[PDB]
Amino acid sequence: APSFPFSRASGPEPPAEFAKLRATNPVSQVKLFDGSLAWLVTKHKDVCFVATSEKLSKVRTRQGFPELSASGKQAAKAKPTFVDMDPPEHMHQRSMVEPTFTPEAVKNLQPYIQRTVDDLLEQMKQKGCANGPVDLVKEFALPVPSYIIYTLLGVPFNDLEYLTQQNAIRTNGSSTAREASAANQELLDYLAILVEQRLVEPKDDIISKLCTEQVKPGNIDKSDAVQIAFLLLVAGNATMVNMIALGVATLAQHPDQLAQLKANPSLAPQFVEELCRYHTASALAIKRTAKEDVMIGDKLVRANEGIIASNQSANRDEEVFENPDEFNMNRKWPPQDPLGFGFGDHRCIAEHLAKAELTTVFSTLYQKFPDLKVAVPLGKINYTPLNRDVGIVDLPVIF
Ligand code: HEM
Repeated sequence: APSFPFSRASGPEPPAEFAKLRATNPVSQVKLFDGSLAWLVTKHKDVCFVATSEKLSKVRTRQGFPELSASGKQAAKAKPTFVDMDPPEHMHQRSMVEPTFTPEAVKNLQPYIQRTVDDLLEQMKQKGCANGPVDLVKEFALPVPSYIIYTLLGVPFNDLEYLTQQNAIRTNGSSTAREASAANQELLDYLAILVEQRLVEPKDDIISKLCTEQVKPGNIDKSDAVQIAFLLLVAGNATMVNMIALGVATLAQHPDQLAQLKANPSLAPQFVEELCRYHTASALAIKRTAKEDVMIGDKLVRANEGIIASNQSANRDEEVFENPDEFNMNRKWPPQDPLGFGFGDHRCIAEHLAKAELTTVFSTLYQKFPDLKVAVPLGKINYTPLNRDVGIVDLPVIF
């Protein structure tokens, strides 16, 4: 069995292994860092099955759970939040924070999302690029999602820049382990103060709702409120940053589609749909252990065996998505959902928010900056390391 995770074939490409597995070995065993095994599931139909089967568990205290790194094994010791829960605990906790993220809530947030994007673009414009390129990541792709989720959580405006920087340190490839861990605990300590404050004087934010609706009645404790808030911050932010950067790069890669998007910003939703399929920037989250034997395709997954269901591979499944390796914002979509946000009850809580952020970016960026260009050759883009999820570290631009 080959070692997993696999490395991407090149900066912007999926691992090469998946297409071969879909063709000849769609349910197969891989070897994890600890020498254990796990079943890797590569076809769309089977990924959806894994994501929804009640015979499979997300609880990380089950032997067989496919931890992919030493750090993941460590992390599984803590008290879980809803990301790692099964029913009925899962929705009991997730429903505490769902309201902000519903389709209707996100539609009503659109003016705020637009204003946030607009303001960050105007700052660019004012900073300019007269002395040479600026980094679209630092100036734009990072602060857009960060400012939004911090604001929704309850962070006041004057603390956004510093906290945006500190959360980036958690995941920056250049951070040492000490720097990343110190930033993690710094953010937790910060959120703990905000919970104390909002318990005394609630405001218009997610932490206040946790405090009033869950902490005060005794349904959760203050520490639980901190960890739920922290999950909402860290689960998606680095993925959002990467998706923005990858979208800009992809448009540059495919000039005629950029021309189409400038000419018609109403194409932004379908651009974003294609982006979230083609660049599956969170590919390692659909993991389970079997609670009892389960058949998947021509394989038997025995009780206490682990499963990794690749939504990245599902999103390139030729049986579902015709010409899957073509980026086509005018794609004729099938009935089956793309899986950029997962599937089933655990499907990304923030899918509607994330798509609204991305649609706002891609309907606005090239109206603001019709001459935006990546300022290095596309083949020189600095992608995330190939043994990680797809992403872009920095992206020099002019405009
Ligand atoms: C384009 C950006 C994003 C992508 C592609 C993405 C993708 C995903 C994926 C693949 C999962 C796993 C779902 C499953 O288990 O089937 C997930 C879960 C989750 N995401 Fe996102 N995410 C994004 C942005 C966000 C944002 C902005 C937030 C928070 C504000 C967020 C919060 C979460 C949470 C809390 C979960 C766990 C849900 C659960 O297990 O019940 N995500 N996301």
